[PDB]
Amino acid sequence: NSVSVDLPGSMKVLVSKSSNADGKYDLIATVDALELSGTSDKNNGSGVLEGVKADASKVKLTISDDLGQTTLEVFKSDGSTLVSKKVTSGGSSTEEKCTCEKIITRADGTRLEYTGIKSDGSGKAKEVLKGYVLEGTLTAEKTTLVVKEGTVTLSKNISKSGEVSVELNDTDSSAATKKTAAWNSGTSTLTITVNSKKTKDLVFTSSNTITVQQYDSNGTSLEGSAVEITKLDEIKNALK
Amino acid sequence: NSVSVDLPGSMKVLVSKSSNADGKYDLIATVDALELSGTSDKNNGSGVLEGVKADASKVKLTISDDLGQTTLEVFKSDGSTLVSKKVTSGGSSTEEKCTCEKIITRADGTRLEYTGIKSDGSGKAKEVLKGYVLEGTLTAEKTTLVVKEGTVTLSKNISKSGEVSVELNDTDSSAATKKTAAWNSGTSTLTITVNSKKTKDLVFTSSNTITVQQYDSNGTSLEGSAVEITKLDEIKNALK
Repeated sequence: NSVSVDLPGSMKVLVSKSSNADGKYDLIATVDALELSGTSDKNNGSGVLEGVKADASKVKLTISDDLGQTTLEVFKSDGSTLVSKKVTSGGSSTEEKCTCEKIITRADGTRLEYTGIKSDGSGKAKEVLKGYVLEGTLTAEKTTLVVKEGTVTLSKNISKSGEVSVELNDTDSSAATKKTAAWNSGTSTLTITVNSKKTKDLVFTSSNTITVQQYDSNGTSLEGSAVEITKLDEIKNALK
Repeated sequence: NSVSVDLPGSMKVLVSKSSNADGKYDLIATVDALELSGTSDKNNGSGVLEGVKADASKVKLTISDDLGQTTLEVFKSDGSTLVSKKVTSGGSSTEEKCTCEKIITRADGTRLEYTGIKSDGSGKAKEVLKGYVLEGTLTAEKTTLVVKEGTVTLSKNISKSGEVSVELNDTDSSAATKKTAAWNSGTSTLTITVNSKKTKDLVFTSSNTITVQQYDSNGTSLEGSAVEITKLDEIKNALK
C-alpha cells in the first residue's frame, strides 16, 4: 500500500501509492501517539495532515512542498487557538509557547498576582495582603494558597468565581496533637480541633484579612475577642 | 465648555456640554500623558476614546454605559495587537500581559532558549553549548550573551539573522594589564591585545564551539594549535 517518507525532526509520513478521484493523495502520520491524516496535491509527503489528542486537541502538521520544513501547530478543542508551535526547518528545530500574567489590585491595596499562566489555565499564584504574602498555585478550578507549619498545611482556595474556602490537613499521626479543621462557608470560619476539643477559629474577612480567636480549655466557648493577623508568623503560630 | 466625569481607577473623561450634527458627544481624556478622543451616543462619559503614544501605539479606552467598568487596551502601531489590558470594574482593577518563549534546538544538540519575551521583542536569553552555558539578554536587534572575568566583559551577539559577532570591554585602567579586543567577521576570530601585544585568538566555530590559541611573547605568531573550550572556566581563563 502506502509508502513512508522521512521528515526533519525524526518524523515519518505515510502517503498513498496512487491518487484518488480528484488527483489528491492520502497522507497519514503518527505524532507522539496521535494519528494525523489529510490529502495532498503531491505524492512526496508534503501537504497538510490533521488529528486530535485525548483532550480533544487539534493538531496540524504542515510539510513544506520541498520536504525541508515541518510545522506542527497545536490547537485547543476548537482549532482556532495557537497554543504551541514547533518548526523543524532542516537541522535545527524551534519550539514556541506563550504564557500570561494577571495582576488584580483590590481597592484596599491587596493583590492577586498570577504568573506563568499556561494555556490550560494553570500557573503560579501569589496573594499580597496587608503585612504578609501567601503563595501557591492556580488551576482552571481554583487558586490555592498554602501555608505550612510543622505537619499542618492550611489551604485557602479562591474559586474562579472569587469564592473563598479554607481547609487544613495535618500529617500528624497522634490524635493528641493532630489538628483537624472544619469549614463554615456562612461565617467564612475555619474551626480547628485538637484532641476532640475546639481550639481556634480563623475568620477570613471580607476585608481580605484573617482573625484568630482562641477557645477556652473546655473546647466550647470563645475566649477574649478575635485578633487580626498582621504577619505570616502569626498565621504559622495559629497553625502550631 | 466640556465637563469632567470621574471614572474607576482614578481616571477622568471630558465630555462636551452639547451634542453635534448627528447627536453624538465629544469625549476627551488624558491617560498617563496620552490624549484620547472619540464620540459617544451618550453624555455621561461612557463610550470609546482612542489615542497614540510616542512609540506610535494605539490606546483604546472603553467606558461602560453605566460608568462602572473602564477597559484600557494597548495596541501596537497597527491597533490589531492585544499587548496589554487593564480593566477597572469598580473597586478592583486587573492588569493583563503576556510573554512568550522560544527553544531552538540545533542539530548538534546546542540550544538557544528565550524566556519572558516582551511584546517589544526583548527578554532573557540562554545558550546551552557542549559543556557550558552562556547567559544574557535578547532585544529586537540581537541576542547578547555575556561572560565576565575580573574587569573584562566578553559579549557574543547573535544578530536576529543569526549572525555571530563578539566584542570585549575591559574596565581595567592600566595599559599594562588592560585587554582590548578586535573582531574579524571573515574568520569569526576575536584577537585580544594586552599591552600593545596580541595575546589570544578566540574562534567561534560553525560547530557552535569556541577555540583558544595563544600568541607567543612576541605578539605576532600563534603558538601551538587552537584548543576547543570544554567548560565555562576555560572561557573565564581566556579572559584573565
